[PDB]
Amino acid sequence: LVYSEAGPVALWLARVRWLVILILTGMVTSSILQGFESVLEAVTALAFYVPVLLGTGGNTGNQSATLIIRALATRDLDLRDWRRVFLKEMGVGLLLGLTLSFLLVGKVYWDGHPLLLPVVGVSLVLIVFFANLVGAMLPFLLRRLGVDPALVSNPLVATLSDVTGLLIYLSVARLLLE
Amino acid sequence: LVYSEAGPVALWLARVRWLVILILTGMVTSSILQGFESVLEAVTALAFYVPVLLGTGGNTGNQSATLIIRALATRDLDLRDWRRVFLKEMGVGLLLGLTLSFLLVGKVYWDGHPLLLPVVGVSLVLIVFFANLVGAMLPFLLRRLGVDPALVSNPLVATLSDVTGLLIYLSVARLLLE
Ligand SMILES: CCCCCCCC/C=C/CCCCCCCC(=O)OC[C@H](O)CO
Ligand SMILES: CCCCCCCC/C=C\CCCCCCCC(=O)OC[C@H](O)CO
Ligand SMILES: [Ca+2]
Ligand SMILES: [Ca+2]
Ligand SMILES: [Ca+2]
Ligand SMILES: [Ca+2]
Repeated sequence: LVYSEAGPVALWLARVRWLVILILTGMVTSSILQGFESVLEAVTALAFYVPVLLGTGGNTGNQSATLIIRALATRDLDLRDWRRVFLKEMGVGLLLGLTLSFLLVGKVYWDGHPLLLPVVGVSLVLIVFFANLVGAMLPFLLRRLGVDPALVSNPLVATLSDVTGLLIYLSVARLLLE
Repeated sequence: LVYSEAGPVALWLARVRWLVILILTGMVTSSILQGFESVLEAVTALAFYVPVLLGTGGNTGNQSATLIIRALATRDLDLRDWRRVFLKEMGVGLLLGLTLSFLLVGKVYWDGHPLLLPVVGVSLVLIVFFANLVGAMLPFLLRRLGVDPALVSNPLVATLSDVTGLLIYLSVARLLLE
């Protein structure tokens, strides 16, 4: 509760379960990556861009969730507006996806991996598009369920976007490279 | 400003630069992975655990910062309390590191990469330990610096923990595997 009067063991016991749920969920990514071992081995450069893609997804979603949590608190939006938020946000995500995808493809050209120009460009557009929706809809789901985002919203978006982020990336990679 | 009366283009134009700043910073991770291409080549399974390790780092650090941002706002702590938070938090981080390390090491055994058991296990302890300190100190650093931690920290911790997290993991990889 009160940090100034909490000891190491006390803080450890207060924080541990939430991180443990997050890592147990987090391990699924390693299972997904093992299933794509052949493309990873065939083209080593595929591994180079996993953090940037997943990270850009998580940034997009947490920016998205932060706006929605704000609009819900100020009663600017209500829970019935999730149909409207969804339809508008898939426009914003397309725009953000193409924009950021343009930058990252330029980095792949600089690195000189022509086989990965379509793989990365397609993936980030889809990753940003989908991570944007996940961020926008979590505040609605949590509020409908009596949960306050502060502790929960940010790592939930990050972990969701990592799994859906890999699933998109390696699938596009398996398709275009094999 | 107000989400309900902003259109897709307005929403994109208002969000784009911050995401663009984040991805240009994020590209450093790909350069780092390229500098370790040989260790990536030596053991394909190394790539399998990059999202989990970096993801667990970001979770730990953002949990830590949220606690500190709370204590500073409710003024249980002020900016001068930073040495004690540091000394206390390196106890909490060690405990959190050993705990999550035990879980992730168990997953590496399940995946059947005995050769990677010490590399991953050691790396997660270091990643959790340092990311926990980073989270606790940014609210102190940001406030002393005329920045409000609340608005920026969450993607800030995520990007720091990805770079430092990659640097720890791959370095441990050459030391034990090369
Ligand atoms: C003490 C340590 C406990 C942690 C150890 C966890 C064991 C694996 C389960 C992971 C659940 C989440 C990820 C989904 C798991 C997919 C399982 C898998 O990898 O199956 C491949 C296997 O080699 C075919 O027999
Ligand atoms: C595209 C299929 C969408 C359905 C998939 C659901 C899974 C989560 C996704 C969005 C909902 C987020 C949860 C928000 C809870 C909303 C409450 C609701 O349904 O509101 C409409 C209105 O109130 C009734 O009259
Ligand atoms: Ca290879
Ligand atoms: Ca992340
Ligand atoms: Ca190889
Ligand atoms: Ca070679």
